[PDB]
Amino acid sequence: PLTIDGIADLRAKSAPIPTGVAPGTSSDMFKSPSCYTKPKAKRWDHYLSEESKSRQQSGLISLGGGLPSPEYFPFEEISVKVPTPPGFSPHETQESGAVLTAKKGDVQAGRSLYDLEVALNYGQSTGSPQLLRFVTEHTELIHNPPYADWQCCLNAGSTYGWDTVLRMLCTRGDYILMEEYTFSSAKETALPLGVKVASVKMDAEGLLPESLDEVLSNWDEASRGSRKPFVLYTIPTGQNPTGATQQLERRKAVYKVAQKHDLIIVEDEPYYFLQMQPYTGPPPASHDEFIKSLIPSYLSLDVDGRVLRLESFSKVLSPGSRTGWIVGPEQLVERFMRNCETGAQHPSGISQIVLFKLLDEHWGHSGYLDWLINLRMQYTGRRDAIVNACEKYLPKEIAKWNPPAAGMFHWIEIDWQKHPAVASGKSREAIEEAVFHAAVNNGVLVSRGSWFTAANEGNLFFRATFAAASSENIAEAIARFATALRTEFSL
Amino acid sequence: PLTIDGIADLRAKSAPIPTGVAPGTSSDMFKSPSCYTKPKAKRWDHYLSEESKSRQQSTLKGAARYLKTPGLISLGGGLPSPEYFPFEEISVKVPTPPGFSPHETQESGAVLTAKKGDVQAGRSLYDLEVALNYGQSTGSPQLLRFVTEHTELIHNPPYADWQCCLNAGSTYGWDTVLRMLCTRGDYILMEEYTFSSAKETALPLGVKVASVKMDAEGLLPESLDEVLSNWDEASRGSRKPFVLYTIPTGQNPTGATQQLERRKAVYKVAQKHDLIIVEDEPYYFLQMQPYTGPPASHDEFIKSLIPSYLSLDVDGRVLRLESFSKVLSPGSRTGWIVGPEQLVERFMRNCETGAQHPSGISQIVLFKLLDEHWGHSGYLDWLINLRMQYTGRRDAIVNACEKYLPKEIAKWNPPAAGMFHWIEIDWQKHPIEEAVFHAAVNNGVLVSRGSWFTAEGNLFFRATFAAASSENIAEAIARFATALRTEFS
Ligand SMILES: *Cc1c(COP(=O)(O)O)cnc(C)c1O
Ligand SMILES: *Cc1c(COP(=O)(O)O)cnc(C)c1O
Repeated sequence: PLTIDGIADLRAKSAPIPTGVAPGTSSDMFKSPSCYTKPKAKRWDHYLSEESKSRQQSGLISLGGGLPSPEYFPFEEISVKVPTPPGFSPHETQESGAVLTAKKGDVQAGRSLYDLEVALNYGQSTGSPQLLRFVTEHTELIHNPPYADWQCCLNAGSTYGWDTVLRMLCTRGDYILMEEYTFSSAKETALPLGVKVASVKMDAEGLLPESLDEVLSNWDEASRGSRKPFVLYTIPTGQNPTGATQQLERRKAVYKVAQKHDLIIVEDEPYYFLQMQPYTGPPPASHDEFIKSLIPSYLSLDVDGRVLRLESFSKVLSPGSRTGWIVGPEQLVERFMRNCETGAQHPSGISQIVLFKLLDEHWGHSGYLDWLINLRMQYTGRRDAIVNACEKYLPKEIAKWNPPAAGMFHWIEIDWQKHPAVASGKSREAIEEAVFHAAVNNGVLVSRGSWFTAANEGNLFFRATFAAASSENIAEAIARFATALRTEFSL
Repeated sequence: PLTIDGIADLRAKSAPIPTGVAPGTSSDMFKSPSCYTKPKAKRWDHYLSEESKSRQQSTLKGAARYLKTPGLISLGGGLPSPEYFPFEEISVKVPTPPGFSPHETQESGAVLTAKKGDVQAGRSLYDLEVALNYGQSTGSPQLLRFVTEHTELIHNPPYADWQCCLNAGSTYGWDTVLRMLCTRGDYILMEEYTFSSAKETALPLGVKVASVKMDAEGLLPESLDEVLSNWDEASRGSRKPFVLYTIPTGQNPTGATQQLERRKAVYKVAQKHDLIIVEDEPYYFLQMQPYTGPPASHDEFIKSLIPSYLSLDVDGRVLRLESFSKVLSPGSRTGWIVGPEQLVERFMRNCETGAQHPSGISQIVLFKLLDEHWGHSGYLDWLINLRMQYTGRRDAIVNACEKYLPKEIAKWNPPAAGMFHWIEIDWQKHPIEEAVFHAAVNNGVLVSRGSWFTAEGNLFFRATFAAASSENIAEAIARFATALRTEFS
């Protein structure tokens, strides 16, 4: 297996990076030999949409292509001030931060492997080799996929990733499998395409393998109006919005069912590196130790090559950058890339060169992992504050909650039936709108559990992130919400 | 009508720009009052696809609009605390108004700097804190105001409810209007010779393309009418096409630019057959001075620009695909669409469940250059410069052709706009096209084969004069002339 200490050698022993405009690359330029001793992935021809199968590809002097001259790109230099690994706080970066300059002629001047003229011009649909090498190495270091022909493709984000895998696998009048309570934007992306959602139940630890098996085993084309679904959308770590994180045992169990029913697993994992210690009343010995500490992903267990892993920089570095990637078997990744060519094309070149300078040249794999440890330490303090505030202010007779292990979401259950629903407007939805609107008026924003339902009126929940608000404000916000609850649940 | 000198006062008398994280806006917050006196666009309910009709407002993005009310604390949308973005300052060195050459910007360039806490320090209306966080599908209000103003000045559209929406690019724009206005089985209308990328974006959606004959000035109205009128008796198993894809200026790959008279003839035909006109205009500012063998001011420069389809859009049936690619940087992955509120809202919906918005890092760098430094003046100055650069490059390739290409078998008109030179050769004369491609590559010149661009007749070759040096432009043409002479004896 590839370790941080093996990367300098892998690069020495592998082909040079092409530093000209929009060069052909793949992950295969960057993968370690070990990868090719593993078996090949299963084929998925039968699962490709008619749209997706239809998609196709587009020393001498060239007057051939429509690439403009960098002369008429009016950016000579792009600089960013970034934290130097010791200190990662805004105060520390101001104090001791490093300035990274990307110049035109950087490649001629031997300064950089990513020229601003190249970053400012058109790119390929897989993204720059400069950034794809880091993403590929990162994928190998963290997940180490157990099949030979895995590949990364850079993205305009997981939102675009999900839209374009939905188009790749699904047709008008198909079902896909989601968790009881899922990401609203994921469902929001699926419906307009004619894709229906068959929900599968979950516990405090997330997706239940029994329910998944039960839905797929008990599937009748006639009643549902469509064929057995073969796509599973799931958030394994810090589930949106429950915050439930599957342990290794649940994931192995889920993978078995997917093997039996021949499912493609789409793991959307934005908070994968936000795994914290379990909450208590009130450190990683090495980078190998930190990586070992992370509960393994579906990609890690992906013996069959049936997994698409949606990764993003949004919850790790910046949602603004609109930069992510997909990890999957060559055949599906190749299909995704064609959709990018006639769509988003690639994430912004300025986004790519700023990320590459920080991740590749400055931080490296060490500095990046150092930053994710700090992000783990940060979100831990915030996780404690929201749970401490919840039980010190919230009415325990009306509100119930499990403290979360990973993510930035807190799931609060509300006994909606312990409020005067005997007379007048006895609609669970009515108490919901009331409880939400009563919260803004006492000055707190929360997410309505009903937005996250994949589709039944039982208990009601509220989603409360501990990422959005200043650490000091976390306590004040829950109190404000506690007050709202008491008022609304009163005379 | 809105002019550059009208802008400072439109701003003074308008609402404050929202400097918060992921704020709600629309062009309707930056459009001058004159717009609202004009009539409204026609309704497009009957042209909206099942997919697009079916789309809905993002409940999270919609809930973010709550972040506006002050002293309100958020446990809602998962937009991270700025402390978890490791970019303190982002700086960019760009040219001053007098000199735009890379060498001139090296010597006299300005360094614009975007820092976290700039909006609290009163340095700019765009905080890096905001740029680096999630944004709404329309793009940042700071960048959207500039593009909306720019759209008013240049095109100043003749209907009330026109709107702009920021973009991942014109390629992403075309992807989303095709899904918004087309279903499996339908036809769309494209020029006989057209952008290969535009045709490839449509084929896998099950959309067929109805070709329409061109001349030296582009799309022919009598051919468009003929195709659509003939649809009544000769349907191709599908309903009459209502979408026209058109590149009016420096058309790819012909280089044919429709003049105002030609755009007026086409538009009248688009009224008769109630067509929606999608005008892909990436080379609109690559318009050059006429070929032989100085735009006094901004006010003169805008006079000399051929009016776009949007400028004649009285019905509101025009969707304009704009991009910064051929004027600032293709790498920026930042464009926009202009159209009636109805289709732009549907466009915006799909963006929310798609690309979402152009990179915030792309947006703050474009806004800082365009709004804070150059201004509309500086940008027009830069566009005039661009005009003059491409003029010189157009000259170079045409001069070469007139000096090397054999008139016996080679025919060519000079381009008025864009970066493409379109060469016509008579195949019958030589002792069939594959033999002309490879032969020329044998002399070490590469050109693009016309057959690659079909949506019979004479054979053509597209030669771009955008990138290569004045030296290599001649050389390359000379290498072609000799290869053609060898193939045709
Ligand atoms: C926040 C979030 C996203 C956002 O992805 P981008 O890369 O920012 O487009 C996607 N999926 C889930 C589950 C999220 O929570
Ligand atoms: C170059 C070009 C574009 C540019 O598209 P973006 O995705 O905005 O870069 C669009 N249309 C045509 C016809 C082009 O030639």
